[PDB]
Amino acid sequence: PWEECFQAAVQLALRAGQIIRKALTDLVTETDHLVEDLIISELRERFPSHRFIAEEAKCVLTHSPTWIIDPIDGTCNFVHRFPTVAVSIGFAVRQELEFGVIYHCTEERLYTGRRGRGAFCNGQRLRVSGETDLSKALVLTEIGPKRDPATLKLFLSNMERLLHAKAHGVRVIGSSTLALCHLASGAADAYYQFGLHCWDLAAATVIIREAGGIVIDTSGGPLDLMACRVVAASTREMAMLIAQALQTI
Amino acid sequence: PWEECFQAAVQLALRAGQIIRKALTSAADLVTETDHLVEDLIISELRERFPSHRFIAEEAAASGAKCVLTHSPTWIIDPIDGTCNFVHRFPTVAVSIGFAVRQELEFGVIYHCTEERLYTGRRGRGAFCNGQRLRVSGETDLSKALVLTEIGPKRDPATLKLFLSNMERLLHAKAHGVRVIGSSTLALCHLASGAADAYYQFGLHCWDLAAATVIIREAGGIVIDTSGGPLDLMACRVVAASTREMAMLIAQALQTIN
Repeated sequence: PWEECFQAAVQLALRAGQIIRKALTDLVTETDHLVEDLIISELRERFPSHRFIAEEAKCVLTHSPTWIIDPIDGTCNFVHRFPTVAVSIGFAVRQELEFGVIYHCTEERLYTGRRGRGAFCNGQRLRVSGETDLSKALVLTEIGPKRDPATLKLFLSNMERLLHAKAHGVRVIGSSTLALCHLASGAADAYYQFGLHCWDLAAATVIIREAGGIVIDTSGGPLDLMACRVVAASTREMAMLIAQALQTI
Repeated sequence: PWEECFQAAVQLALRAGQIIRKALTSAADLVTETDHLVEDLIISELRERFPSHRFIAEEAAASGAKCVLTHSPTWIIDPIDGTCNFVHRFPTVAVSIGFAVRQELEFGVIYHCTEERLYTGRRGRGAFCNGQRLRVSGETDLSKALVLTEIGPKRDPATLKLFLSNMERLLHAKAHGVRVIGSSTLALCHLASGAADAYYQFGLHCWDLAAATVIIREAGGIVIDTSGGPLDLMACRVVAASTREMAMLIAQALQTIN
């Protein structure tokens, strides 16, 4: 539940970070297998008692020390060579998130956060924007990798309401973890999405909160990992305003 | 005309890239300052070195309506593309300098400020990025298509419901993905590099697509009008794919303002 395993996450984040980096050079998904295997394998060895949740009834979090990982977030980008793919390694214990280590492979940024001990990216300490005016917010969001008839109106409509509140703008970059990190750094003021598995927000959650940001459920309430839905923002006013326009549908 | 001018294009994209990159370290106060500095820094030097050249920029168009490309040597400029990103320190802003002659796009030069990516294109001389020669993906199935689009700066049921409908139409086809990064120039350089397959937008100033057009073309891709016909700088709209099929498949999806 601390340091010894946190430094384990950083290097592993780095090793995998190095593995897909020179590999990013339609199923190169073997890279997914090489980086996960390599990470879950070295962590299972060094910490046998620990549990593991990751893109293997899914995000059932116990109270025992567990690891939530995403071998390579931004796989659709990776395919097309579109520079935005990360590695997420989140760590829980007592059924709460302890720390997070996201890694931007291309641009080489090591976003990391730890419960109580602040958030950081390659040295510089992170701190969210603090925006509260929806009309000044840069909102990031993703689209379910799953494409079926009506799971659409939740994208086009959500985007619709949010878009009229006078959002200064809207992004979609093909990577929830990285989008979440833009939130922690301050480059964005909010994020929302339906359909992101927990291994995408476990790491990013400790990071954002350790930078002053908040992470709740799409419905104004608290974050629920088993939900596959989240709404994080710079401030509470912002966050609530987001869950507002947001349609639980 | 072409050598002295192109190298001038580079020097300035760069210098400006430089003065902007530093700036990314308050309100929308400073962006406007930088936009004016960069703009005045770029324009005043070219007008001095080439006192006969014409300009298609944001700060000329004061003439009401604009983007009228004559036959004389003209510079299409965008001192800062991605100013909203600039405001929020979202790492995606560019400087763009296009050059036309005989009413044709001669060379493009777009600089990715933060990522230090310097894109250039020259009629018949190939497209590049930091030395690396560029080439489009050549993907042809809208189902494996990574598509890019941007929403204009304006917000009104008009230009809004349109964006959504087009988005809907594009998602209606099995488009493998959609990206919106807050930069049409950079969105376009990705199409030219192979990192994306298509792009489309209604309401984009012509200075945001002059340089970018030479580049996508010189890389192997095609840039056409939203209706599927020939590109029209006066239309403020576009479709750009890696293949003519991809291109028509996009225009096929969307239609126009009404």
